[PDB]
Amino acid sequence: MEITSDMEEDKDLMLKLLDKNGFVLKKVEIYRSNYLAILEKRTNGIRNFEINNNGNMRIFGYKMMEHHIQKFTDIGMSCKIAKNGNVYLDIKRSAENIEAVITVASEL
Repeated sequence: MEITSDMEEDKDLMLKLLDKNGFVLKKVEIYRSNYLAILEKRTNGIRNFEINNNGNMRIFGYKMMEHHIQKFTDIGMSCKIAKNGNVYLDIKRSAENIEAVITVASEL
């Protein structure tokens, strides 16, 4: 795996905020050099929060509510809804964005 120091720092912040807001994690994986925080208790369609080596923080979900998606795009996240209903929300990694993203996910 090729995990950078920035990724570790970003993942640490992500985990800190996920714990703060009561998101229960089954585990965190390092897969294809990406960090995946896998939710044990899926909420509002969200399956995992990710810190990817491509520079983005991503939310992987399934059949999320449109008005929920709107709150994420409202803070700068890009969104792609697949034919199967899977939703991919992306935004560039930064302390500010990680904080903003988790805050929104917590107020859903």
